[PDB]
Amino acid sequence: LNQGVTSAGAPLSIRNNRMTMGLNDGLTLSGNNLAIRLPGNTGLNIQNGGLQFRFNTDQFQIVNNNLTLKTTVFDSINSRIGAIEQSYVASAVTPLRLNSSTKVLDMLIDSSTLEINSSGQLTVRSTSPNLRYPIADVSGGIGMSPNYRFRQSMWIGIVSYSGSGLNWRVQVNSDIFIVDDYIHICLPAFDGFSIADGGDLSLNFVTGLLPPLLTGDTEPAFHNDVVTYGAQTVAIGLSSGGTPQYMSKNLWVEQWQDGVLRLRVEGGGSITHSNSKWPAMTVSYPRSFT
Amino acid sequence: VLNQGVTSAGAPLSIRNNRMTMGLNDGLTLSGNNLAIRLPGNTGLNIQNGGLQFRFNTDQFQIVNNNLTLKTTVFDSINSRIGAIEQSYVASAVTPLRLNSSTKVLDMLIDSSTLEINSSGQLTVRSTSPNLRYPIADVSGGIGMSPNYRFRQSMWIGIVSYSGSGLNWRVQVNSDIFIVDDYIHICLPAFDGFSIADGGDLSLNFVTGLLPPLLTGDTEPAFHNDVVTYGAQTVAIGLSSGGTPQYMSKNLWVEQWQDGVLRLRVEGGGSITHSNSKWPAMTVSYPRSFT
Amino acid sequence: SGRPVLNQGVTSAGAPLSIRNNRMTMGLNDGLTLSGNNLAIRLPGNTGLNIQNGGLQFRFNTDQFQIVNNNLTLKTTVFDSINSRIGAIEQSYVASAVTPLRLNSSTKVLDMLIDSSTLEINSSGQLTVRSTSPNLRYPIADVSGGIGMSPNYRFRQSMWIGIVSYSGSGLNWRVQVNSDIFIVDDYIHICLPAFDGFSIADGGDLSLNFVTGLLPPLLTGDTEPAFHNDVVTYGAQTVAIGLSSGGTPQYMSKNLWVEQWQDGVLRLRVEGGGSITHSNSKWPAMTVSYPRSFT
Ligand SMILES: CC(=O)N[C@H]1[C@H]([C@H](O)[C@H](O)CO)O[C@@](O[C@H]2[C@@H](O)[C@@H](CO)O[C@@H](O[C@H]3[C@H](O)[C@@H](O)[C@H](O)O[C@@H]3CO)[C@@H]2O)(C(=O)O)C[C@@H]1O
Ligand SMILES: CC(=O)N[C@H]1[C@H]([C@H](O)[C@H](O)CO)O[C@@](O[C@H]2[C@@H](O)[C@@H](CO)O[C@@H](O[C@H]3[C@H](O)[C@@H](O)[C@H](O)O[C@@H]3CO)[C@@H]2O)(C(=O)O)C[C@@H]1O
Ligand SMILES: CC(=O)N[C@H]1[C@H]([C@H](O)[C@H](O)CO)O[C@@](O[C@H]2[C@@H](O)[C@@H](CO)O[C@@H](O[C@H]3[C@H](O)[C@@H](O)[C@H](O)O[C@@H]3CO)[C@@H]2O)(C(=O)O)C[C@@H]1O
Repeated sequence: LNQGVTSAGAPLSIRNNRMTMGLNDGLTLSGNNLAIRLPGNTGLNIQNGGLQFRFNTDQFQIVNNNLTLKTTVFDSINSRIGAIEQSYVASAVTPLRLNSSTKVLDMLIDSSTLEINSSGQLTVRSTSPNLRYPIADVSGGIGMSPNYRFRQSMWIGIVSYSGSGLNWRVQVNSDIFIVDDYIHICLPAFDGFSIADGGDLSLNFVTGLLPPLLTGDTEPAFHNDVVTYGAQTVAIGLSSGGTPQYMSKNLWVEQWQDGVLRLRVEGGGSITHSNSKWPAMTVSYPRSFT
Repeated sequence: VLNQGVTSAGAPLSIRNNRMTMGLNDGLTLSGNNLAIRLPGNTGLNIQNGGLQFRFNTDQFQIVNNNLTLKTTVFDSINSRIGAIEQSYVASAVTPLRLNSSTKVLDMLIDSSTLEINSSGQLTVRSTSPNLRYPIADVSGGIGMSPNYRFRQSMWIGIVSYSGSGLNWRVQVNSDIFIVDDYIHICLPAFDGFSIADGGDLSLNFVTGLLPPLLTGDTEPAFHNDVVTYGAQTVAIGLSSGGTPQYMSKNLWVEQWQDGVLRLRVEGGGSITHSNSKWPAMTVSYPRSFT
Repeated sequence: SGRPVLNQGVTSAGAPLSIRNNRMTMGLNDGLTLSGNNLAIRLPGNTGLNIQNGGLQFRFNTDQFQIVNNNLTLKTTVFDSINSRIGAIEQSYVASAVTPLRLNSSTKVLDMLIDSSTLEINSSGQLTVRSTSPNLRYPIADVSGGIGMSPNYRFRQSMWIGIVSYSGSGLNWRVQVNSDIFIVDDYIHICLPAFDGFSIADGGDLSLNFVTGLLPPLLTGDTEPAFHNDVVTYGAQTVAIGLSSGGTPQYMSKNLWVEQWQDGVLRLRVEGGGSITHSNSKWPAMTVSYPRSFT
């Protein structure tokens, strides 16, 4: 006659009419009750009536009872990356050059045509103009060489007369003026001897020109052509030791040959005479150039 | 006196034929003879440190307010890389620099009339010739003075006409013509003519007789057709009736150019009765018109 | 056994077991519950915990998380998209610039420094060379857009209305003349008209006072010779002057030249050719030229 408990299955056990329960770590006594033991704080908690897992709600969420990352935890990142992607420089076209390693951007330039200003600005390399005399640099700009516009010199030499067997020479001191493309030889008045109706007066430029003027500087632009250039009247006083009679003769530049300028002197009739008084005469003609 | 004790039990305990047993669902099991929590596999749960704990990579996660939270260090590398780019990078380009945001290509806009890219990828200014106006011209590569302006020679073969006080006559002559800088020089030779008046005109007809490429217009003075007294000078003219000429000192000047005809005034110095005149060679010069 | 009270079966129990009126029960905290007749772990809601595979398991997205050494670990693939997008930018991007290229690191704006005098940005936004007027010096000048010769240098005309004064061995007098003036290249030409004067000597001076009488744009200084105030024998020529005392003129072939310009007065020398007794002089028209001073 017994209706009590005389044996028990694990985790229950009986000793001397007293029953106890064996518990592994994880299960514990809480007051009079059996409880799940959760040491420390590892995201597990007894709450809302049972065992739950706890997670930051800004970083995590539960989807089909699975722990899942909140898609927003990445938004800040993708936002910053999308900001750069939408508009940035990845490649550069010449003259632009991009070193993909040091990520430095520079530009290729021709050093003969372009340069870098002290203030880092791109400037066109200034160049001096290529000029040919009489065009020249005048106080910094493209101008006309002063030497072309006016050059003064001097000739101290021999004038020779020759006509119909009559011959004689005189020495003159003469200013020379070169102005643009003309030379002017300013012969002074002088005395000579008999002259023919027609004859030539020769200026020997082979010697007597003041340095640095040279014989070749007196060559006409028509070189050694025979011309009738600069024709004019000259009044020459003819006498035989008394009052001279003035004859109106015709004079022109006739020919330059090897540094000797020949002038023709003819016309106006003549008289018997032994001496001639010549006026100052300026003789001009276009000058040779290179 | 018998104390017979427990005779019934409530779930999860039950008694049958004097034996008590405890029923268990999955999750609860026996570890020997002790009650235990069942954790199949490896899902982050473990019995450790006295009980049930959740396990996590300590470099990626931390526990804050007993809440599983992402450790910030996890993003440190991402934040450093993006920050390194953000601090300095090109997002926009100002002209002439151009940025195509859809291809990430940076190029530059250049005017192809003044600039270009050479064979070595360098930016170079186009070579350009100076813009020059005659008589300034290119002389052997440089900016110089046109040789043609400095000296040009031609020739006129034509008629000089005298006119004075009902006297008229003509003489065919040839004459070299020299144009030098802004002057023209017409080099007439000596010639014989007929009776002249005390005062009168000598006219050169340039409408014909000029040697190509010279044209009539090239003989126009810089003062055009105004009446002037230019290049006044003395000319001795021999007058006679067949005998020995008597030379009159007359006064000659350029008076007017009209329709290709250059008129020279010739007057002064007196006159005598005569039928013939011996004219000296005369050079006529004046500043010449230009464009 | 003299024991006054005999215990049979189970008469007491340790917590969590308890006995009331011969019934044994189990006390349970939240987290433990009854599923039918069985003890069960209670998992309220859905928080990643589940009874499955025979026990208590934790559930996680298998694309985002993984288990290493029974630890919850972030699956490395979840940052792959981010690491590639960033890396793509890294391999090639402009971080810095070298002058004249200029990058504002704070606005992400790239531009280029240029000289405003030698370079410009045209209408179509291109970089173009600034068209610049060449540095010229008169008489070289701009002529309809090209480097040319100033028309003013090539030919300029005016007039002098003034006094010509004769002086010579006591004989002196003056006459008013209107004279065209032409300046051509580096020369000045004074075109004196014919005029009448009084007694002249064998040698004498004819002076032109340019201090007054010049018509603008000409000024006195414009008549200075290129040889300044040197005494010269320039442009020497023959001039026939008619001498008389009321009757028939006798024409003397005299010799005239430009001799000296001083303080705006151009002095011409007139000598030679003999002379006679006379009270009147009939001068011809005479053009006087010389090279002109410049700057
Ligand atoms: C996630 C968590 O909170 N874990 C706790 C656990 C769980 O709450 C428990 O395992 C669920 O069954 O408990 C831990 O022990 C604490 C717990 O027993 C409570 C119960 O009241 O007492 C805490 O300290 C008490 C202490 O008993 C008193 O003497 C003291 O005067 O007051 C304290 C509280 O103010 C226990 O420490 C555990 O280790 O299992 C603590 C975990 O953090
Ligand atoms: C995270 C982890 O380590 N999971 C283990 C678990 C847990 O450690 C365990 O549930 C905590 O209580 O153990 C696992 O292996 C056990 C499992 O096969 C059970 C099934 O009943 O048997 C266990 O051996 C027991 C056995 O059941 C008893 O008869 C014996 O008297 O005691 C043994 C020791 O407790 C295994 O250890 C599991 O699957 O639950 C393996 C997981 O990896
Ligand atoms: C993570 C999870 O699944 N949580 C469940 C839990 C766990 O399954 C359980 O605690 C583990 O032991 O169960 C919850 O209760 C549900 C559970 O008891 C089932 C058992 O079959 O019944 C559900 O009630 C339903 C029932 O299924 C229907 O037959 C009935 O007609 O309607 C009821 C609902 O009105 C329980 O909801 C729990 O809260 O512990 C539910 C969790 O979501």
